[PDB]
Amino acid sequence: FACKTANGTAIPIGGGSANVYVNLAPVVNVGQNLVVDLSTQIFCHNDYPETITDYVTLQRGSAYGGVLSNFSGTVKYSGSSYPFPTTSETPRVVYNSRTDKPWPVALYLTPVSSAGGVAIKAGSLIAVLILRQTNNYNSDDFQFVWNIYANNDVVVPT
Ligand SMILES: CCCCCCCO[C@H]1CO[C@H](CO)[C@@H](O)[C@H](O)[C@@H]1O
Repeated sequence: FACKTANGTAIPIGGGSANVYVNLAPVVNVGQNLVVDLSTQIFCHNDYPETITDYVTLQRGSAYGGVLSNFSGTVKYSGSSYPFPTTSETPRVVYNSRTDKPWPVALYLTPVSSAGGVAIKAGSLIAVLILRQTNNYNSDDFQFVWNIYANNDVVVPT
């Protein structure tokens, strides 16, 4: 089991960490969602589906910088929604193919009422997402850590 990003940055068998740079809607009004769809940027696969089934959770998701201070968050994992920053490990998604499958994570971030002006700074860390991989074969329990950075400023109109 291993993962890679849309630009080819990979985390190999056994886990590790990688940076993911995301383009963000540049203007987001109070009452609207900023959507960060990581399923278009993080992809994973099973290296031995003949014999092994892999299990993958979002173990936790943390918010940083402007996202922590200026937004109210929800994470959708494989079709179900949870608080973000997270309060529990998600259900498992099965990975059972050698063909890449997106990691089905999307953040929905809506401005808090105090938000205004440059709410996320270009280049800043906005989230850390921990993908936890186990299987039905051995005792493997690996973390794939995704550090999410903003490619651009996000302005909340005042
Ligand atoms: C012939 C026996 C092979 C032994 C395979 C033991 C280690 O397996 C690697 C290869 O990927 C499998 C399937 O994706 C993962 O479940 C593991 O966590 C780990 O990434």
